[PDB]
Amino acid sequence: LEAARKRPGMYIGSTSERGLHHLVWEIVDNSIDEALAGYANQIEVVIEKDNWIKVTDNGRGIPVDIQEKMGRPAVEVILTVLHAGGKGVGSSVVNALSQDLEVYVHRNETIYHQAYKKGVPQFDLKEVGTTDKTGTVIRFKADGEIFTETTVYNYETLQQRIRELAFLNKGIQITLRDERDEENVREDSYHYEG
Ligand SMILES: C=C1CC[C@@H](O[C@H]2C[C@@](O)([C@H](C)NC(=O)c3[nH]c(C)c(Cl)c3Cl)[C@H](O)[C@@H](C)O2)[C@@H]2C=C[C@H](C)[C@H](C(=O)C3=C(O)[C@H](C(C)C)N([C@@H]4O[C@@H](C)[C@@H](OC(N)=O)[C@@H](OC(C)=O)[C@H]4OC)C3=O)[C@@H]12
Repeated sequence: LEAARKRPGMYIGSTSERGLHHLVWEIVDNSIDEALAGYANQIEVVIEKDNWIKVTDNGRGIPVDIQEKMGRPAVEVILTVLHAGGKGVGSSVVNALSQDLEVYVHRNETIYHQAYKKGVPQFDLKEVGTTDKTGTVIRFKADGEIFTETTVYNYETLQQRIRELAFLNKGIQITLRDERDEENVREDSYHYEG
């Protein structure tokens, strides 16, 4: 839990620009995972005001249904229990390494939401609207405490990895939007069929 917070290098490599951009990598790899299972074909990575990150896929939505073994909803589990769903480190490390984190699962024509602070859930999963679409949405502001030196994302850095991933995993459409400045909005959509 706090192991990722105490040993960040031992979990994301660097606590500099490399580690900051790596937070965006672990959340996107989660969407690529869902996409290679044949459920999502669209990923969107937005750099929002005050260097927040918003990752959106058109997947089935992280299961919201209670884990009959932990009692907590499945979405709360992957985001809170370290390394959950594997052995690529986990969306939970991106959680513990963020001062603020939000989750919006679109499933059962409804929006399930929950928010975290340094991994810690601020409240229990609540339903906050109805929806036509299915998928997951993650917003995070990397913790100012851990990422000493830089918290501002390099667009060209994100562009390069997104362009590569789109090409490796063909069929997937990954989009990058820079919204940090309302007056000049940047966008690059990557979709290779071959
Ligand atoms: C916690 C969950 C619920 C969610 C599930 O992942 C989803 C993800 C999925 O929604 C899809 C890829 N996600 C997205 O679309 C997505 N989109 C975005 C923007 C994001 Cl973020 C995501 Cl995600 C996919 O569609 C569905 C089918 O699966 C996870 C996948 C596999 C596991 C079976 C996992 C689970 O039930 C686990 C458990 O019961 C235990 C927990 C309760 C402790 N656990 C373990 O958690 C640790 C101790 C481990 O530790 C490691 N490996 O270091 C093991 O533990 C062990 C003992 O090895 C690991 O395996 C047992 C688990 O991983 C599952």
